[PDB]
Amino acid sequence: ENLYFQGHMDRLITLVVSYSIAFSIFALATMAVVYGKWLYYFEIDFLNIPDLADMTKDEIKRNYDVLITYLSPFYDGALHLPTLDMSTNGRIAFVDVKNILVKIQYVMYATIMIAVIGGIYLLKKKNEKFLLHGSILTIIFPIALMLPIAINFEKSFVLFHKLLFSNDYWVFDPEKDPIILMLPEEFFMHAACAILLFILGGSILCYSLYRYLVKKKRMS
Ligand SMILES: CCCCCCCC/C=C\CCCCCCCC(=O)OC[C@H](O)CO
Ligand SMILES: CCCCCCCC/C=C\CCCCCCCC(=O)OC[C@H](O)CO
Ligand SMILES: CCCCCCCC/C=C\CCCCCCCC(=O)OC[C@H](O)CO
Ligand SMILES: CCCCCCCC/C=C\CCCCCCCC(=O)OC[C@H](O)CO
Ligand SMILES: CCCCCCCC/C=C\CCCCCCCC(=O)OC[C@H](O)CO
Ligand SMILES: CCCCCCCC/C=C\CCCCCCCC(=O)OC[C@H](O)CO
Ligand SMILES: CCCCCCCC/C=C\CCCCCCCC(=O)OC[C@H](O)CO
Repeated sequence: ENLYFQGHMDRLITLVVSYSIAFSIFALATMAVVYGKWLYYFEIDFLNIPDLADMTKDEIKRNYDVLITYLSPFYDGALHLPTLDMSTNGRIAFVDVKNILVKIQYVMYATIMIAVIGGIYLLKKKNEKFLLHGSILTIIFPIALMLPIAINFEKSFVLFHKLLFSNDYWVFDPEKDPIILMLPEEFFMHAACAILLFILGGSILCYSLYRYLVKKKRMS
C-alpha cells in the first residue's frame, strides 16, 4: 500500500523537476542573449545601423551599453541614454521590459533550486528520467509560448504586446524616441533565434548527461 504512494510522488517530482529545467534553461538562455553584447555588436556592421540611425559606431555602442546596464536587476537608477532623447512613453516601455527580466530572473532562481534539489533527491534514488524528460521539455517550452501565432498572426501579437506593455495606443516615433532607429526588427528576430539556439544546446547537454548516467548505471 505504501510503495504505491512512493511511486506516485517520484513521478510527480520528476514532472516538477523536468518542467523546472525546461524553464531554467529558457531563462538562462534569455539572459545570456539579452545581457550579451556579441550579437548586437555584430549587427551594427551587419545591418548598417550607423546609416539607419544617423549615428556613429561609438555613439551606437555606448548608448547600447547604457541600456543593457540599465536592464540589470541591480541598477537602481533611471535610464539616461548618453546622446539620445526619450519620451515618457519611451521610459515606461523600458521599465516594462526591465520588469519582465526581473520577473523571469526571480522565477529562474526558483526553478534552478527546485531542479537541482529535487534533482539530487531523484539521483540519490538511482532515477535519471528527469534529465531526459527535462531535455525534451526544454525544447518544447519556448515555443509553446509561440503557439498562439499559429491560430492568428496579427491578433496574437496584439496580446503578446499588451501582456508586456502599459500603453496601448503609443507610437514608435524616432523624433521623440530615436533609440528605435538603432533597434531594428531584424535584431530582435536574430536574438530570439540565438535564444533558442542556446536552448537547443542546453537540451543536448542535459540529454548527454542523461545518457552518460543511465549507461553507467546499466553497466553495473
Ligand atoms: C499535491 C499538489 C502539489 C501541486 C503540484 C500538483 C501538480 C500535479 C499535476 C498532476 C498530477 C499528476 C502527477 C503525475 C503526472 C504524470 C507526469 C507526466 O505527465 O509525465 C510527463 C512529463 O513530461 C514529466 O515526466
Ligand atoms: C553574471 C555576470 C558576470 C559575468 C557576465 C558578465 C556580463 C556580460 C556583459 C557583457 C559581455 C557580453 C559579451 C558576451 C556575449 C556572448 C553571448 C551572446 O549573447 O552573444 C553571442 C551571439 O549569440 C553569437 O553571435
Ligand atoms: C538546472 C538548469 C541548469 C542549471 C545551470 C546552472 C547555472 C549555470 C550558470 C551559468 C551557465 C550559463 C549562464 C548564462 C547566463 C549567465 C551570464 C550572463 O547573464 O551574462 C551575460 C553573458 O555573459 C552574455 O553572454
Ligand atoms: C522578443 C525576443 C527577443 C529576444 C530579446 C532580445 C532583445 C533584448 C535586448 C534589448 C531589448 C531592448 C529593447 C526592447 C524593446 C524596447 C521597447 C522599445 O522599442 O521602446 C518603445 C519606444 O521607446 C516607446 O514607444
Ligand atoms: C526564489 C529565489 C531563491 C533565492 C535566490 C538564490 C539564488 C539562486 C540559486 C542559484 C543560482 C546559481 C546559478 C545562476 C547562474 C547565474 C546566471 C544569472 O543569474 O545571470 C543573470 C544576471 O542578472 C545577468 O545580468
Ligand atoms: C523565441 C523565444 C524568445 C524568448 C523571448 C523571451 C521573452 C524575453 C522578454 C523580454 C525581452 C525584451 C523583449 C522586447 C521585444 C521588443 C521587440 C520589438 O519588435 O521592438 C520593436 C522595435 O522597435 C521594432 O523596430
Ligand atoms: C545534477 C542535478 C542538476 C540537474 C541540472 C540539469 C542539467 C542541465 C545541464 C545543462 C543546462 C545548461 C543550459 C544553459 C543554456 C544557456 C546558454 C548559455 O548559457 O550561453 C552561454 C553564455 O553566453 C556564455 O557567456
